[PDB]
Amino acid sequence: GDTKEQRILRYVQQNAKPGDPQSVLEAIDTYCTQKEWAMNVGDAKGQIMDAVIREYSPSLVLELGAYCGYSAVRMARLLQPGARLLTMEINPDCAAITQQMLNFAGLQDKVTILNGASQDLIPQLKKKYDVDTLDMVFLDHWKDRYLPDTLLLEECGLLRKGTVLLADNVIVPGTPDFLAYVRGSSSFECTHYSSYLEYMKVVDGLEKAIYQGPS
Ligand SMILES: Cc1nc(C)c(-c2cc(C(C)(C)c3ccccc3)n[nH]2)s1
Ligand SMILES: [Cl-]
Ligand code: NA
Repeated sequence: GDTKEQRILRYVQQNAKPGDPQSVLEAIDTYCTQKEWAMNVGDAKGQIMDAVIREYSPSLVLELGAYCGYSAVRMARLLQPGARLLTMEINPDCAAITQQMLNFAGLQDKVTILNGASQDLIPQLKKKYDVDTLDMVFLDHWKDRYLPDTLLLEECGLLRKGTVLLADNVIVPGTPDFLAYVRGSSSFECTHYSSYLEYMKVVDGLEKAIYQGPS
């Protein structure tokens, strides 16, 4: 049958313009509002994501949790030429949706999709994907994995001083221990950004944590 994710791709291909990442974002935002999917990203968190990318102008971005490719499109559209986005997706069929989504948008070149679990792929980045350090990390995958994958990104030495970690949904459904760690650690300087979830009528937020070097 035709899945929820395929319906989303299908709508984009009908109503967006190929090679125009912004129209892809509008179309997705428009569909999610029409079908009322509680998809965490909208213009609220989108503006903050855009701002974060603009301020720090990352050469290399790691995303955890590609899903349909909304976040990847939004971020990659602001990347400089020669900059890269690496997005990790554990679900093969989502990975394929994301691919097609990035390809429609004309961003297939900037973005590399890796299928597998974060804790398996992260330790391969330096050797297999010629990564030195990362400039930015967007966490949007399984919430119980935020804290262990942050610690794994430290252990592996993928963070340098000034590397930005940006984590969505830290309040809803919540990543309480992840927060406590980065806010408590001197290795991270932290800022909280608020986003009201108007479908659920409750406050959520993003956490931005800038790695300071090791303790
Ligand atoms: C240990 C993990 N590594 C990665 C890269 C993970 C991941 C999570 C996700 C979403 C789409 C959010 C997901 C996937 C399946 C069920 C629910 C939600 N995609 N990728 S989980
Ligand atoms: Cl998505
Ligand atoms: Na801190």
